Amino acid sequence: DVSFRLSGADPSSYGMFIKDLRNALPHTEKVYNIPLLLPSVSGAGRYLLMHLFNYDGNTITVAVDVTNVYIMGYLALTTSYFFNEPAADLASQYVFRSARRKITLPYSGNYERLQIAAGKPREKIPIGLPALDTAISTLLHYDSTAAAGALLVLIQTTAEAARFKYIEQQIQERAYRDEVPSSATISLENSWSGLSKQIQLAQGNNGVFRTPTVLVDSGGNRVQITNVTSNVVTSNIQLLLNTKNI
Ligand SMILES: *[C@@H]1O[C@H](CO)[C@@H](O[C@@H]2O[C@H](CO)[C@@H](O)[C@H](O)[C@H]2NC(C)=O)[C@H](O)[C@H]1NC(C)=O
Ligand SMILES: O[C@@H]1[C@H](O)[C@H](O)CO[C@H]1O
Repeated sequence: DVSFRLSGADPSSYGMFIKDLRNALPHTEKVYNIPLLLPSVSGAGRYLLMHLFNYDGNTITVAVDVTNVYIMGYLALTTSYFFNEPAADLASQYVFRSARRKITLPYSGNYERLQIAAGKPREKIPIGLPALDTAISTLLHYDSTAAAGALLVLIQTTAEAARFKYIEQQIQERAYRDEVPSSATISLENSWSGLSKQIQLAQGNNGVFRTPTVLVDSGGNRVQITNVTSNVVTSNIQLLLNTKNI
């Protein structure tokens, strides 16, 4: 399992958490020195448990599928909650089975359905360590509309930061003051599967993407990533989605 406490959190302890989260994900190979997540894991071992504690010390446990870093559901006190999607229903066969009751959220876990549920795109929802403390708190008691925005904060501040060093840094910059994600952050999130695929296709193709990936950079400008020598590949991405899952 991995854990993160908001009480006394700072950029250093958040970075220790994101490092523990990356290191908990199994891999057998690296591709261009980036860990390649597994095609598949059977049974309970598919799910990592992330114990998150709000500033008051209240806790939820979040289940994350280790092949794709997708959050499947969470336990808060004696109730489990899962997204309304078959991968999550599958996860509910393995994790939090000792919950006294199980609620299926009224949406799946993808960004488009979550933003519809929340009533706002994630361009407009501040993220940071304080937003994550709020998100944990929100999830402690069921409210499906509030939970969709809490989950948009939770996914970005845990999974997306694990995938991209730039997003980990953005959150560290927001340790004591939330701010909406930069356009670059949103771009990276939206590009993780595409980048993961092109980095794998570049093995076999002399380091060159079969298809260029368009990203927004730190200055707000749209740029084309065409091969492994790009800073996004050498310095930023930390985990690749296996092409078997794309
Ligand atoms: C591989 O990617 C690099 C970019 O990371 C390409 O070089 C850049 O692209 C043009 C010049 O052709 C300029 O806009 C950039 O400033 C270049 N940057 C650097 C650091 O060289 C390069 O052309 C690509 N190579 C292949 C074979 O696609
Ligand atoms: O399917 C994707 C994954 O859950 C991502 O990590 C967050 O949002 C969804 O669109």
